[PDB]
Amino acid sequence: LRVQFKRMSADEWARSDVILLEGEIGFETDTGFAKFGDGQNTFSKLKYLTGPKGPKGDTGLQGKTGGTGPRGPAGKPGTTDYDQLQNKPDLGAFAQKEETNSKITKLESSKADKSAVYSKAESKIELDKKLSLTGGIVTGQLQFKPNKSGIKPSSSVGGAINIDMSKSEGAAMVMYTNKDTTDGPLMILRSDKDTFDQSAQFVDYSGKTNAVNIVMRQPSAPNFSSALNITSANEGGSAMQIRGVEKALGTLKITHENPNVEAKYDENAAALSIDIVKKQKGGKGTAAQGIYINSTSGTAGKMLRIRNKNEDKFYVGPDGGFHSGANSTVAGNLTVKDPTSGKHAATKDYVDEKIAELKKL
Amino acid sequence: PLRVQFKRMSADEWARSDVILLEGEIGFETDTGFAKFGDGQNTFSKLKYLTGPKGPKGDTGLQGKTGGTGPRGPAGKPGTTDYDQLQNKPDLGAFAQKEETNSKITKLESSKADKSAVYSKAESKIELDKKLSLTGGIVTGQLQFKPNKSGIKPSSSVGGAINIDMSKSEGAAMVMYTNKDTTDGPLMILRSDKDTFDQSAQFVDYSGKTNAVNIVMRQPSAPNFSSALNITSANEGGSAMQIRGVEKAGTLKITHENPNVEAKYDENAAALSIDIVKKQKGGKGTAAQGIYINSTSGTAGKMLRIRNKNEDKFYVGPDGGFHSGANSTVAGNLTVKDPTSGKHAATKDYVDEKIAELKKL
Amino acid sequence: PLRVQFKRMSADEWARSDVILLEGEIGFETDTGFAKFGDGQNTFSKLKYLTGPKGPKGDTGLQGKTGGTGPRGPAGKPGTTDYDQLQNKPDLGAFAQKEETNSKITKLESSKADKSAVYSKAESKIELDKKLSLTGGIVTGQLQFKPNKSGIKPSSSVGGAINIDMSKSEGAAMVMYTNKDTTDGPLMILRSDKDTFDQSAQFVDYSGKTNAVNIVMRQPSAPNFSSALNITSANEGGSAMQIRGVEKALGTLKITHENPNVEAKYDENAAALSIDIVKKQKGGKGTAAQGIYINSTSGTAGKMLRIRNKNEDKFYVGPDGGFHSGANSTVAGNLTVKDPTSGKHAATKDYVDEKIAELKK
Ligand SMILES: CC(=O)N[C@@H]1[C@@H](O[C@@H]2O[C@H](C(=O)O)[C@@H](O[C@@H]3O[C@H](CO)[C@@H](O)[C@H](O[C@@H]4O[C@H](C(=O)O)[C@@H](O[C@@H]5O[C@H](CO)[C@@H](O)[C@H](O[C@@H]6O[C@H](C(=O)O)[C@@H](O[C@@H]7O[C@H](CO)[C@@H](O)[C@H](O[C@@H]8OC(C(=O)O)=C[C@H](O)[C@H]8O)[C@H]7NC(C)=O)[C@H](O)[C@H]6O)[C@H]5NC(C)=O)[C@H](O)[C@H]4O)[C@H]3NC(C)=O)[C@H](O)[C@H]2O)[C@H](O)[C@@H](CO)O[C@H]1O
Ligand SMILES: CC(=O)N[C@@H]1[C@@H](O[C@@H]2O[C@H](C(=O)O)[C@@H](O[C@@H]3O[C@H](CO)[C@@H](O)[C@H](O[C@@H]4O[C@H](C(=O)O)[C@@H](O[C@@H]5O[C@H](CO)[C@@H](O)[C@H](O[C@@H]6O[C@H](C(=O)O)[C@@H](O[C@@H]7O[C@H](CO)[C@@H](O)[C@H](O[C@@H]8OC(C(=O)O)=C[C@H](O)[C@H]8O)[C@H]7NC(C)=O)[C@H](O)[C@H]6O)[C@H]5NC(C)=O)[C@H](O)[C@H]4O)[C@H]3NC(C)=O)[C@H](O)[C@H]2O)[C@H](O)[C@@H](CO)O[C@H]1O
Ligand SMILES: CC(=O)N[C@@H]1[C@@H](O[C@@H]2O[C@H](C(=O)O)[C@@H](O[C@@H]3O[C@H](CO)[C@@H](O)[C@H](O[C@@H]4O[C@H](C(=O)O)[C@@H](O[C@@H]5O[C@H](CO)[C@@H](O)[C@H](O[C@@H]6O[C@H](C(=O)O)[C@@H](O[C@@H]7O[C@H](CO)[C@@H](O)[C@H](O[C@@H]8OC(C(=O)O)=C[C@H](O)[C@H]8O)[C@H]7NC(C)=O)[C@H](O)[C@H]6O)[C@H]5NC(C)=O)[C@H](O)[C@H]4O)[C@H]3NC(C)=O)[C@H](O)[C@H]2O)[C@H](O)[C@@H](CO)O[C@H]1O
Ligand SMILES: CC(=O)N[C@@H]1[C@@H](O[C@@H]2O[C@H](C(=O)O)[C@@H](O[C@@H]3O[C@H](CO)[C@@H](O)[C@H](O[C@@H]4OC(C(=O)O)=C[C@H](O)[C@H]4O)[C@H]3NC(C)=O)[C@H](O)[C@H]2O)[C@H](O)[C@@H](CO)O[C@H]1O
Ligand SMILES: CC(=O)N[C@@H]1[C@@H](O[C@@H]2O[C@H](C(=O)O)[C@@H](O[C@@H]3O[C@H](CO)[C@@H](O)[C@H](O[C@@H]4OC(C(=O)O)=C[C@H](O)[C@H]4O)[C@H]3NC(C)=O)[C@H](O)[C@H]2O)[C@H](O)[C@@H](CO)O[C@H]1O
Repeated sequence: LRVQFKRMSADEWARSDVILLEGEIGFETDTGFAKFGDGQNTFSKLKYLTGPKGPKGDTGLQGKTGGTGPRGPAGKPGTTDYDQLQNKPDLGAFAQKEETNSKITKLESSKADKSAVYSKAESKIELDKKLSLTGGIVTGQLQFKPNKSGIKPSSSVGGAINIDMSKSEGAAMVMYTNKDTTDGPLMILRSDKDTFDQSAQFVDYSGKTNAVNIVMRQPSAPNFSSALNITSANEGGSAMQIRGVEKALGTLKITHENPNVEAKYDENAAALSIDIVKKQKGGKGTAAQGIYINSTSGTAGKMLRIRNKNEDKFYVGPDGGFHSGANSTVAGNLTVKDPTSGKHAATKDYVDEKIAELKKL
Repeated sequence: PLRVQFKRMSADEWARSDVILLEGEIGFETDTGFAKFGDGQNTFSKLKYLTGPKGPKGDTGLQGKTGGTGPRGPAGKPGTTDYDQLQNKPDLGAFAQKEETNSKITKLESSKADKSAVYSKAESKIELDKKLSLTGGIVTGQLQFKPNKSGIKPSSSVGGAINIDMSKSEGAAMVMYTNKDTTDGPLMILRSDKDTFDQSAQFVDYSGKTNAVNIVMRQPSAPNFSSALNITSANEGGSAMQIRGVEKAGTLKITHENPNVEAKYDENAAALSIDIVKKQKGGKGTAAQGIYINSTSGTAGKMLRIRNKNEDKFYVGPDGGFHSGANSTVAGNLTVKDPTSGKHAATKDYVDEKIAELKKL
Repeated sequence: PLRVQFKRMSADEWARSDVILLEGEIGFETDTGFAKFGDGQNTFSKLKYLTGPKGPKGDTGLQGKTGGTGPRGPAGKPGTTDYDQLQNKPDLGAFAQKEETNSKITKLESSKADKSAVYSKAESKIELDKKLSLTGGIVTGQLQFKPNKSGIKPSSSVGGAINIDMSKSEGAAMVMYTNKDTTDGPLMILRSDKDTFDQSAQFVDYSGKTNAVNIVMRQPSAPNFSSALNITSANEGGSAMQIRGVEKALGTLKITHENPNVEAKYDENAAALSIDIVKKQKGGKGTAAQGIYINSTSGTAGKMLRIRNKNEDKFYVGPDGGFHSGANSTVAGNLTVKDPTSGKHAATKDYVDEKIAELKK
């Protein structure tokens, strides 16, 4: 039972009014399409007989893997360290800065600049301008001006200057001059306040010869110059005092040596010369005396004894009675006592009485 | 022309219908127009539709995201590891060696004079000016002399612990001044303590044309008993003073000037005063003499020559015979010789040689 | 009421079957359940199926796996070879410069005072103490004075090669002491060698209240010929010594003789003043010098000589020249007198030849 269906060309159906029954199939001889029938509608307006639709296609494949990445950044640059090097130089053998500048700083502060020290020869040259205790030579004026320095007056250790020769031969001091002339003496002592209760020079001699000795030497031409000259203006005291304790010798010994051999050269020369004068100005005169002999305690010796070649020629005794030597003279009359023995001077009351007592008887 | 109709339902009515299509019989969906065939042993639900083919495969996927950037390579190795090959190597020559330098400094610390061990110029100076100079100075203390085996010569020209030589300089050798109202000692003092001392205390060897030594006491405000020179001796075997002279035409010249204008002020004054005394500490008496004139060689001049206004008034001659001037007196008797001249005193042996020679015849 | 089934084979058997479907006849596959229409002139194998339309395209695929991480970057650049850019560079600042130091050291050795060329503190002192100080000292050698153009003044107030001023200090100016048993010279010595020296050797300008110059010889163990003062002159034209005074009372020169012993007759040969006139020591034939010479160029009214003993007058010469004895005298000769005009006056011979021949009657 091979059944064929109602069929036309695909176009012939569209132009046809033939109505297929509800359930009757209609065919398109072109391409093979087909539809059913709606028993009251033309072929154009009725459903075809297709299937639903196929299922969903498979999901696509998986994409190609991504490209490999880019090269990372370059490494950081190298570093060079001192300590890890080889042949490092030894720094120890180098002088530290601070320690050195400190050593030098202490040196400039602790050491003696040349300009602040005397050299050996500089020290010497300035020393030789100074007196030494082993000797020296002073050319200038050496003044002494003590002041509350406790200078004691002892005649053994004191004095502003003290020379002690008890352990050394020689002299203490010499003052020598070879000058023809000058304008002043050598040594000078002076006190100006008349209340000064002390001496100018003091000599406490113990020894075996002349204590103080003054000598004038024989001059070329003689002239009036004395070896010692004393002068006083104190009217209440003698100009000079001499005391002695001689046993057999004179306390003051004056001697006159003849300058010439011929005996009569020194006929006007004396051993002791006295001259009494008046005031050298307003003076009216003088009643002064020449020689004053006395023995306030009383003597038995002769108050004056003139001699010549050790032979007596004139003397006065303690009684006051003199004894001449040769022929004398009196320019006057001599008052005597009555002659009581064959030699006694004859008065006049003797010559008369014995002239008249021969009253022839 | 047997028009065949087929089995047909609505799309829903098929699912709930029990109609079993025969093996090959067609079934219709009056809705969708879909259709299936038959299994003659199955409901419509279980008969497979007439689906279409499967759709095509989906597009291939995209492409993966690019990979991450790579990692940083390792850091570079250091340059050189030997010191010698480095660049800009420092010049070590410009650095001071340690030992060589500390030795240089040490030689200085040993060769130079610390300040604390040397007097400065000003430190030395202050001690220099405290010492005596040869150009002058001012001594405030006591300058003692104590020579000992120092070769002090005794020469009167160069010796002495002090020697002053003014042969090339005007002025005085030494001056000793005091303006004090009072003190407890003199100025200059000479003293010898060993009574065996065989030398002088002071020696003056003067050669010149004026007074060698000159002593003057000046006029005091109020007079008193003070002498310009005072001599004292306790050596019983020698004179207290010695004077020798060679005067051609007086050896010792004594002069008394009247202190006042009035002629009789000095009425009790003498030029030379003598006194003979006993021992002051138990003396019984004295047999000493006053004045002793002599001429061991023999003189022709007068042993005593008194004058007044240069007019002779009394003199003793070398013969021993005096010669008065005016009227005298004898409180006693004068023994004389028999008168062998027209003048001459009368004895008694010549008054009575004539008083008897006139017998009566 | 007939039900039509269609022509059907297995799905494979159709492809290998020669059956030709009629135009519109449907053919069935007993397998898959598919079916096709007819071509009226085609085998089943070459006939379009009766399916629905094509399914839709599948979903796009997923995204590929992300790419791998990149490769490690290149190595870093190498380290540096310059000293300045090194790491852990040593600090050179702490090192002393060579030249700056060698310059510092050189300047020091030239600017500072080597030890061997300067006296130490102790050497300067040891050499200082050998020099005299102005506050005191002990001179052991000879201190010479040799002034020359030194402006040495001669003033008796400030001048002199040495000048001592004690106006501000108690005590003595100068002391010369000796304790030696014997020596070869005196202490102080003054000497002028040119006999033209027109000035004095020593000068004492004293103002005060006691003895100006004071000389003392002390009692020796054994007495001997030693004088406290000794004058000697060789000038035939000038006195050896000069004394001037202005005394109101007392003698200008006071001589006193004290007996050394208690026995009254111990000093029987001793005098106060001793005079001796002698010749020249080298050939004198004699001398005509005088002993004592009193005169008063101004004229005196007092007595030229007044001898006393126990303060009672015993002999005196007056200004007239008339003496006055005390007791009995003697004349080894004849005494020329005047004719007696009074009863006591001595009688001559022409007075005893007179009153005799007046008895020639
Ligand atoms: C013509 C006529 O007839 N006219 C009549 C008139 O007669 C005349 O009258 C004159 C008149 O007016 O006076 C008269 O002149 C005096 O004659 C006498 C004769 O006896 C003279 O002696 C006197 O001269 C001197 O004058 C002075 C003076 O004026 O001041 C007296 O004073 C003395 O001055 C000196 C100067 O400064 C002093 O130094 C001195 O002091 C003493 O020093 C001693 C000393 O050496 O240090 C002391 O003693 C101890 O000494 C021993 C010595 O060995 C030492 O060892 C001690 O030291 C110790 O010892 C030692 C040691 O040895 O190793 C170690 C220890 O460590 C040490 O400490 C000494 N002591 C100490 C301190 O330690 C002593 O204490 C001091 O005092 C001072 N005094 C003395 C005593 O010397 C002198 O004394 C005196 O001699 C004449 N004066 C004057 C003014 O002229 C004539 O002689 C007459 O003919 C009639 O008088 C009048 C009426 O009466 O009428 C007229 O008409
Ligand atoms: C009243 C009465 O009639 N009473 C009677 C009594 O009479 C009295 O009795 C007295 C008595 O007791 O004797 C009598 O005599 C005098 O008495 C007193 C004292 O006693 C004096 O008036 C006198 O004595 C004088 O003084 C002293 C003294 O006595 O103390 C004598 O001694 C002298 O002392 C000084 C000090 O020490 C000595 O220095 C001196 O020696 C000399 O020194 C010189 C010196 O400068 O040091 C020396 O000259 C240098 O020599 C050398 C050597 O070569 C040369 O080289 C130098 O030259 C220089 O050389 C060089 C060189 O070498 O590089 C470089 C230069 O270019 C160059 O210049 C010389 N220097 C020069 C030239 O510048 C010299 O050699 C030394 O000798 C010492 N003298 C001596 C001799 O040792 C004095 O000599 C003496 O004058 C007594 N005499 C006299 C005439 O007055 C009284 O006259 C009477 O009143 C009766 O006696 C008794 C009897 O019973 O009875 C009574 O009644
Ligand atoms: C046997 C017989 O009968 N004989 C006869 C025989 O005799 C002759 O006659 C005499 C006799 O018969 O006895 C005797 O001869 C003389 O007798 C006198 C007796 O007095 C003797 O003095 C004399 O010796 C002479 O003495 C004088 C003297 O008087 O001093 C000496 O002269 C002086 O010499 C020294 C050495 O050169 C000098 O130092 C001195 O110069 C003066 O010194 C003054 C002073 O005082 O210091 C100074 O004045 C100062 O000046 C200044 C400036 O104005 C002031 O600043 C100072 O003032 C002070 O200033 C201050 C201050 O500045 O802040 C503070 C104060 O407030 C203030 O005051 C002044 N003054 C002071 C205090 O500083 C200055 O330096 C000078 O002016 C000098 N001048 C003086 C003082 O005059 C002589 O050197 C000395 O010779 C006897 N002569 C001799 C040679 O020995 C003899 O026996 C015989 O000559 C007959 O010849 C014969 C004939 O036939 O017959 C016989 O019978
Ligand atoms: C008339 C008469 O005087 N008699 C005759 C005598 O004349 C005097 O003799 C004495 C004499 O030689 O005995 C002498 O005296 C000295 O004469 C001078 C001048 O008159 C006189 O200056 C003397 O004193 C001196 O004075 C001075 C001075 O500078 O002033 C220094 C002397 O140191 C000092 O002595 C005086 N007296 C002395 C002490 O000598 C002199 O001859 C006459 O005055 C005469 O010489 C003889 C003849 O042979 O005959 C007598 O009749
Ligand atoms: C014109 C005349 O001569 N007058 C008669 C007078 O003669 C004088 O007598 C006095 C006297 O005895 O006092 C004598 O005095 C001596 O000389 C002077 C001054 O008097 C003086 O040296 C002495 O007097 C005393 O000396 C002393 C001492 O201790 O020695 C201390 C006193 O300072 C002082 O008062 C004295 N003698 C001595 C030792 O120096 C004087 O020389 C006589 O000329 C006479 O005494 C009377 C009668 O009795 O008559 C007058 O007309």
